[PDB]
Amino acid sequence: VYLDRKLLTLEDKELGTVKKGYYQMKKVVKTVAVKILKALKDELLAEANVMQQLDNPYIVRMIGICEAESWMLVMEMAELGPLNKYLQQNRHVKDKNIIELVHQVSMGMKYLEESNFVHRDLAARNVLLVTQHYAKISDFGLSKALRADENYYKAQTHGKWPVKWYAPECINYYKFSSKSDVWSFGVLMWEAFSYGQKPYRGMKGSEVTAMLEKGERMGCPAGCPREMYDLMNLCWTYDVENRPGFAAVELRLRNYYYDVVNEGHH
Ligand SMILES: C[C@H](N)CNc1cnc(C(N)=O)c(-c2cc3ccccc3[nH]2)n1
Repeated sequence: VYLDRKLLTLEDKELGTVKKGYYQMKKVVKTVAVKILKALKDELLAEANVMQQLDNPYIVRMIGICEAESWMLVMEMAELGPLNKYLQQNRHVKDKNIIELVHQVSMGMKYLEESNFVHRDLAARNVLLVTQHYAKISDFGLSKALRADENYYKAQTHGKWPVKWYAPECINYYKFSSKSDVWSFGVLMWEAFSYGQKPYRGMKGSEVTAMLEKGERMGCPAGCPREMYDLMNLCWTYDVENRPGFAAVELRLRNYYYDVVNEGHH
């Protein structure tokens, strides 16, 4: 897990801090994305501690950590960057391609759920593209390994939270589970089918909580298939017990994606 600073070459430019670099492996040279930490040390180490336990094709892999000028978390590079920014710049991306990418995110989330980790920041800015047809989930800084005896994480205080992606129980009871990640996944789907537009446009967090308590939900994005909007609405089931888990979500997306692939061949 501990990398050698001499084997890392960083580029001056800023991706997001997040910088591009190259790391000398056993033989090949690997292009990497590096989170630079310019309490804060413990936070980066806890993110690294989560990433080291994960191994899935739809999750960003951690190469390791390095303590040099600053603490650094070295990851595989997802060359095309965040999904929301990619879709904002590529409005030609087809609905079939969007379904493909959100289905890949659901496969990564089905694995995270099976692994009993809660992501707690699942949003389109935290889905990175390796290619136009390959998405990976990133940004595990708020993530938690669930206790062996519970299916949720209880936050102690309401911090600097991405409220627009949070389920009502996160806001009302501070409870985070794989089902609250499903609610966030519904918002991510809405962002993806909206080509990276921000959700709940022009609304404050308190207005969003009020809207959702009234049983109101964001409308269908232009050109979004009805089956995908119905799945977003299912993710936005108010009551946690009746909301689907990722196995049910991934299955729905998988079958729909096969239907669209079939329609494409016809
Ligand atoms: C906004 C993001 N949620 C910030 N965090 C991360 C994490 N990991 C990466 C990576 N592992 O490629 C990137 C990343 C950002 C980026 C931007 C342009 C091109 C490639 C890029 N890679 N950004």
